Amino acid sequence: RHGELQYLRQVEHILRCGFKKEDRTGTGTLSVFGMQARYSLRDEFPLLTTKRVFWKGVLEELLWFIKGSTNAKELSSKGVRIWDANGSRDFLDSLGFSARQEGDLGPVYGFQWRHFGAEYKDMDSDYSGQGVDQLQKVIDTIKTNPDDRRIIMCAWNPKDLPLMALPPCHALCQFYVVNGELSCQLYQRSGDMGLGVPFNIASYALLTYMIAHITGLQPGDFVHTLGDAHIYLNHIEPLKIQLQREPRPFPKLKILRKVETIDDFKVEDFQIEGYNPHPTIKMEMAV
Amino acid sequence: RHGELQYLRQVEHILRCGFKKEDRTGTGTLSVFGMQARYSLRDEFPLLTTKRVFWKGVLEELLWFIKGSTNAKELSSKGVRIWDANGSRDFLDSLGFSARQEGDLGPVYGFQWRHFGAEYKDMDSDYSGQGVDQLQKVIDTIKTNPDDRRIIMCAWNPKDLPLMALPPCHALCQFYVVNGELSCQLYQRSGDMGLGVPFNIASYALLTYMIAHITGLQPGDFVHTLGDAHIYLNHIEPLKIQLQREPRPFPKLKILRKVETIDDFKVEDFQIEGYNPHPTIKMEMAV
Ligand SMILES: CN(C[C@H]1CNc2[nH]c(N)nc(=O)c2N1)c1ccc(C(=O)N[C@@H](CCC(=O)O)C(=O)O)cc1
Ligand SMILES: CN(C[C@H]1CNc2[nH]c(N)nc(=O)c2N1)c1ccc(C(=O)N[C@@H](CCC(=O)O)C(=O)O)cc1
Ligand SMILES: O=c1nc(NO)ccn1[C@H]1C[C@H](O)[C@@H](COP(=O)(O)O)O1
Ligand SMILES: O=c1nc(NO)ccn1[C@H]1C[C@H](O)[C@@H](COP(=O)(O)O)O1
Repeated sequence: RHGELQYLRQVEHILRCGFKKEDRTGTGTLSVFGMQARYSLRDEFPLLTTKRVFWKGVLEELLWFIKGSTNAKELSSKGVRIWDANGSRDFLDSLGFSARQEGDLGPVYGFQWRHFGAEYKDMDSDYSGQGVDQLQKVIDTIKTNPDDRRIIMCAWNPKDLPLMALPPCHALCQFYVVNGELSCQLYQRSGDMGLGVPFNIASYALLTYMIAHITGLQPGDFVHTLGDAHIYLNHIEPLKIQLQREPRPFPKLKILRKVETIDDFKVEDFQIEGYNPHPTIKMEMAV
Repeated sequence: RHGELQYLRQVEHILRCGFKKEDRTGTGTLSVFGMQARYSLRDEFPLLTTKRVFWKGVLEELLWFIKGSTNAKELSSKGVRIWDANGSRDFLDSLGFSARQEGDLGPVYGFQWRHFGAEYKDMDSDYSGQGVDQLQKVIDTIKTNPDDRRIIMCAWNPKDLPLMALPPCHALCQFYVVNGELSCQLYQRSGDMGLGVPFNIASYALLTYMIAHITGLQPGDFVHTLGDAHIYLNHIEPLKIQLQREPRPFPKLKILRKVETIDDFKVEDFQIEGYNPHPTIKMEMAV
């Protein structure tokens, strides 16, 4: 069965059985608490086909995470503005971060992934050798003890939450190895089904491909687990259109060079093959 | 429609479709990565009936968590020995904790729930006002902003892992409110289907009941999410006996007085009603 039907059944389930629920943005949602889907990574890549996904944004964002950046400007210069609103002067001031330079998202993914527990100052501070490099520790463990049931990268950092422009939606992920296959499970505390979720699925599918390549393993499964899975009210019509389209076979992901360390990946090393999505569907971002 | 069928279906799924997988204890397992079940908390309590669950241990352990204890002795004195091995002189030394008193589990659940980010010294240290009191913060947010999609309690603390006798199996949990009902999702990175999982299900169902009480809400769902869900090889025959038993209706949990703060709950304030499970099934703990 086509993996994308799981995403579609979830959207359908929220539309039929979800409850109306207010939210921080004042937009309102239809919401379900607790969902799980499994996307095979074996000779296919779960880039959704019922709408075109901004794949370039996914790849640049992840490389930006990996090099430890929490500066939206360093991502916007690549032509990816998905974090620009959250780092804007007006939104930062909206949370009391008046002394903060524009673009500074606070101690979010890049900082927690490479520097968990270090003392956060500025997005451009030097943090070399500070905190826990969870990304490299996950990589080292997969190589030396693939049976380990503790292979976790955690972005949720209660001590640092008050400094984040947006507390991470992807609280943590866990990796798992059996039969030479590398699987990943993401715990997403909050999922915008129309905008973020398709993006996030591709993001962690890519991360698994990158780490599988670095560790000499094959991609297995990506398990997507949701807390508050919601459809914003102004996404109902677009998503009702999207459910009527039929999915096309998932594209493939090719890695064009042999890479030795996670840090050496560059955009040019990746190529999506056979991606024939339905047209884009515009959906406004609740801020 | 009996909630326990979900647990029995998962055990069956691992027995049928799980993979052989080596593990830290050297026992070996049949393993599946990524599972989810939903246990209703509405006028029933998911204490499994196809074998007797050690309800006293569930209750004492949670009260021991809530008051912030990391002292296995303080639990063993109540006649609950589930953590004694992990605090034993020999197991501590097996991890290099030669200077530590017996019973000192390190910065595990109780400390992370009440003092996340504090500098751990010994089990007996005074930590009042140090670190983030995630437990009380969860309660405060549920009362003042029940729509919040960030109601999380996280025990996974990458900076403290090297000090823990056992890194937590319950990495984090999230709370959710809709329609006057309080729900909880547990992310459990590793699940011993035979021993811990039935216990753990009761534990977070109980935690949800306690918080629903102090927040003036009704219990909703407990969503149980597993990473490495496994059956130890020496639990297969015991579990195959359990799978042939048919569930009895779940008991009820009563809270016998109005309690105002999570810290004021006491063992005597709880009563399990109508619990007549099938006989106990002996299953050795892989250590
Ligand atoms: C992960 N992420 C970061 C967070 C930031 N805030 C936010 N707020 C809300 N309420 N829902 C969300 O999910 C997100 N996502 C994304 C943000 C925006 C997009 C996005 O804007 N996608 C467009 C394309 C944009 C473009 O092409 O430049 C689309 O596919 O329709 C994608 C991810
Ligand atoms: C959550 N938990 C803590 C962890 C500790 N280590 C561990 N190791 C393994 N490999 N599987 C597990 O799951 C657990 N569980 C429990 C630990 C032990 C038990 C237990 O076995 N108690 C006995 C004594 C009680 C009595 O006799 O009445 C019993 O249930 O019969 C139950 C939960
Ligand atoms: O779905 C999302 N994926 C993200 N990846 O980085 C980031 C955000 N979101 C969604 C989740 C919420 O709809 C919203 C975050 O708001 P919050 O749950 O109140 O924190 O954006
Ligand atoms: O299922 C469990 N529930 C627990 N609650 O506190 C604690 C432990 N376990 C199980 C999971 C593993 O079989 C084992 C822990 O070993 P580890 O996953 O290698 O850390 O005990």
